Amino acid sequence: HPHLLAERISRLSSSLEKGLYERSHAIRLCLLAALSGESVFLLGPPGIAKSLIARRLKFAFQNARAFEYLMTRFSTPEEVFGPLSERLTSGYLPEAEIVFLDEIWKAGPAILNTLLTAINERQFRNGAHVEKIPMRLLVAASNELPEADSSLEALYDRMLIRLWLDKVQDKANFRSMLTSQQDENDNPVPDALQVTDEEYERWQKEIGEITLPDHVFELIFMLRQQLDKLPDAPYVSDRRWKKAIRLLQASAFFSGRSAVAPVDLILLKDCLWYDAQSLNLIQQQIDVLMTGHAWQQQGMLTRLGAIVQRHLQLQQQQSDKTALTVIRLGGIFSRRQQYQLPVNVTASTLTLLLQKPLKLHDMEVVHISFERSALEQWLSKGGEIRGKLNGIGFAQKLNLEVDSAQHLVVRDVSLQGSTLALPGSLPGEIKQQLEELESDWRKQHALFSEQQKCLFIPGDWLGRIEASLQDVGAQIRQAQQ
Amino acid sequence: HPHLLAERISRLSSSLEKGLYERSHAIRLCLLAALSGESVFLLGPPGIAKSLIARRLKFAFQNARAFEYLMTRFSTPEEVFGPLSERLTSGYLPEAEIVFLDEIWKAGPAILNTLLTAINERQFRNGAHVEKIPMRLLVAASNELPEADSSLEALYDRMLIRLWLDKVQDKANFRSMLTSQQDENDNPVPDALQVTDEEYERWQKEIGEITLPDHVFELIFMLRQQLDKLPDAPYVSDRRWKKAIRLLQASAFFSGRSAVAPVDLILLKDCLWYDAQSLNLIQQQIDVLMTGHAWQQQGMLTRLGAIVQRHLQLQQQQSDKTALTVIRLGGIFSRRQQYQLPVNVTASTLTLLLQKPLKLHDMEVVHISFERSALEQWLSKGGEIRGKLNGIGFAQKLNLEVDSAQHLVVRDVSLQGSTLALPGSLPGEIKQQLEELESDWRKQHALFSEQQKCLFIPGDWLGRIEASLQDVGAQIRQAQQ
Ligand SMILES: Nc1ncnc2c1ncn2[C@@H]1O[C@H](COP(=O)(O)OP(=O)(O)O)[C@@H](O)[C@H]1O
Repeated sequence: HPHLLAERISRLSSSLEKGLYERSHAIRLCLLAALSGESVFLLGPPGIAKSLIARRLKFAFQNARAFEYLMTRFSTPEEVFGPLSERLTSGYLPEAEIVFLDEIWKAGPAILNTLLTAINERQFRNGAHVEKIPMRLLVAASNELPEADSSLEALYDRMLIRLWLDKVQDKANFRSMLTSQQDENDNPVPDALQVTDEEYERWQKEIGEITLPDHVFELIFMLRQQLDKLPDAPYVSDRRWKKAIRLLQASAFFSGRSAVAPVDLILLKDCLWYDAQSLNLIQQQIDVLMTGHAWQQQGMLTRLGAIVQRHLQLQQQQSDKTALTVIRLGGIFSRRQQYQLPVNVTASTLTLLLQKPLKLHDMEVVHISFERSALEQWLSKGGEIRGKLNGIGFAQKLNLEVDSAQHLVVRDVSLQGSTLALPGSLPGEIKQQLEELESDWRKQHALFSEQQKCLFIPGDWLGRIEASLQDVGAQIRQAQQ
Repeated sequence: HPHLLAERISRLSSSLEKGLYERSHAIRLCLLAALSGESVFLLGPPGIAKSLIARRLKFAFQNARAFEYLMTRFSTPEEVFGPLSERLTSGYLPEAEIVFLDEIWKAGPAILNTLLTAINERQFRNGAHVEKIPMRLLVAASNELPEADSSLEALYDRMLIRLWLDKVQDKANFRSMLTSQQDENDNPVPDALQVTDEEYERWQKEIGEITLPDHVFELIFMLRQQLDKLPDAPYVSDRRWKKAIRLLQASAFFSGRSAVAPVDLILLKDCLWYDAQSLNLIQQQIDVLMTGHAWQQQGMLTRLGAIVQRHLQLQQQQSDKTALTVIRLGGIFSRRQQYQLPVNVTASTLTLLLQKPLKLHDMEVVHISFERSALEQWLSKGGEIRGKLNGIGFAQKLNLEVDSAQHLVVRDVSLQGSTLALPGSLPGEIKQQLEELESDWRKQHALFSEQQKCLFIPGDWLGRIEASLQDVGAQIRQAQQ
């Protein structure tokens, strides 16, 4: 039953995207906050699809009412909630579900005071007796930012999601967007994908029952302590941490999961900043946290580097056991041609060890790697050979010659000998530590290879999380060759 | 059938012009917006007849209702849409077609909030259920301009056409305007030029079916990115780009065309600016765009350079046939002055070839161009000469001296000689590639000589487009001499 819920949500948000290109993040975040009882805020220039998203999410329900209002500097509370006779609230806000308030940073003093009571209590001071407000989604958009010392900051600190919308930049997505024929006032949502009023009241209780894994708490508490030490980092109140969990628990609820997923921390990039200065700071700390401490990205880099350094140190010590013998070949040719090892070596960019280290190019080296396509030509036609040092840099020229006992002597600027050799086919101490680190990478990759189908995750984040996991796997499989 | 539609529209706008002088540009823009479902804004001092054009476009239909209301500082929404009893909207706005609202920049906050929902959704609330509004033309005149940080900018950013009206300036037009015997309250439009209600509903669906050519999309995306890089350029929202396509597609629909024509971009000069400061900036960027990349004006300039670069490559190979003999000018001077060829060369930025190429400024060169105004000064007064390389970059300094054989030796960093030469007075490969580019100019000129009969295009723009096409054609005919 929980597995079939992720399929119904994927089909509901698909019809909402039809008509607004490059706006999937501004629609999927509003649908999750509407089904969980959270708010959302938008910011940007007027004309980047900020009022249509408030009139589009109402079609996904069966008993929703829209309310598009524009707050002015001379607005009165009697024109927002309804004029009194006790207040005629026929189709306004106390009985509505999805309301829209544009330019909220300029309303009257009594208007903002009544909006704070309808959020923490979902009630209203309608005359004498109070009544509940079935508000499911609270969206607000504007253009500029409020003052640093004013009463408008009380509502900004209470809103959870802070969406950062902007104009389009891609050229391919602007072709069909410029000449679109889809109407924005029809009903693109089918009647089979709209939830009922009974399912909404039941889902509000099962969100709080999501367990909190111990591995997830290690990432939430670490991000809180990191922002406290940075002076340029914005301050986050205790209310924001409690309201953010309800958003992450609701994301895993509609994705076929029962616990808080570690990948759900990506949505925290729109719930910590407050201005344009802290926008690039929150997205930078999360990108390092998700690619450094989430699936133990940096935790394995500091462990694999010690294994490779220990492996290369043991290979340059036991080089006297395995040498390098070059076999001859028949045929009729002037220059004495040489043939490499047959099935013993098959790689193209193999590495060659050495006994006594030398100072080549005014620097030390512990291993020299050659090219298989370039080694076969020098051993047959002759000439000069080019090879890099320490696996980095360009293929510099070396003074490599042939030995009387069929070896590879490397000469330097002091006419010193250095017989090359190939590494044998892994010590027991290195293999014991390599299998334990490789098994930990498969366990972390198994968790990511099951929760990546989350609909509430942007597409640009999958290009960096997967690239950070494949980079470690491509390096750990090279030392075991 | 589509060809006969342009003749009926030309006769409809001609009857509406009778009675108003120097107002042809305002009537043509309001007629196209009325048949496409757009809006229009006027601005001017009281007395230039701003409310007469609203009562004039209603005679072009058969079932149209007028509404002329004066918005004041104490206006109420009940006196505009209709007083409630459920609202008595008998002949007002929810059931009207062409409405007029003068001095819209002073209404109450409840009036502006109801006008925003009657444009995007074409509906209006009536207590419980709602109803559609058969609005065909939205016009509103004023006198002053709104504030920079106010709530009145929400409606201004949604309007498309921004007309700039002014008092009369011509003396001949003012004499016949005061003594005009034509009545402004009669029906000058014949019964044969009035469209029916069935033809209007069918035309609103065929406008969205106009195809968007690939060459037209290159002009819209380039103009969008050009205004973003200029700080003084006004910001254009994404809503303005989408609403502008409906205006351009409607212009080509009533002109005998089935696709979007590049000449229709001239109407964008009154749909981007917002004040008197940005009025001269929008008309300047479009004038360069319509005379640069519209009919491939500059597009053939960057392609002709590749032919000249290939032509100069073959001329420098056979430069040993015709050298460059410099004659000695008459008069006894201290330094041996030199003089170029007389009538044989008259260009200001002529090019000079060379035999053996040299590595000047760490790069190769095949032709060096010198300025005629700067060559006569260096060869007569001495000093240092400055010349660019490959026709690009800045005029760098070169080590040019005089030769004993009356030539020009170019010295470099290795003290190497190089005798310069000039191209003489056409290969088969260059002629084949030149006829392909020259044929493209005739194809672009044939398109302009067929769609210039558009009535919605002003006459002053045709004087600069033809002058820009002849400049490109006059340059391509010079290399073939
Ligand atoms: N980025 C966008 N992609 C697709 N459509 C857009 C975009 N921005 C605006 N629109 C279209 O413009 C219309 C009006 O948008 P509007 O409500 O004025 O936006 P805002 O509320 O941000 O000013 C909408 O119907 C929407 O379809």
